[PDB]
Formats: sequence, C-alpha cells, structure tokens
Amino acid sequence: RSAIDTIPKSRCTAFQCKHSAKYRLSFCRKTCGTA
Repeated sequence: RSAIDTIPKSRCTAFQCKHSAKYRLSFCRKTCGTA
C-alpha cells in the first residue's frame, strides 16, 4: 500500500489514489496532487 512509479514517491497509486481513472490521469492524482 505504497507508491507505484512516477508519482509522489510515497503512498499514492492508481491502485488506490484513484482506481477507475489511471487511464485518465496516468496513475496517481486525487491522493497524489500530481495530475
């Protein structure tokens, strides 16, 4: 339950941050403040 890649190297992942949206942002966003 930790980061994935390119994201805010912490605990945000499209596997959490925003499940049905990883193909919309890229991976991380809402809980990632990155995209």
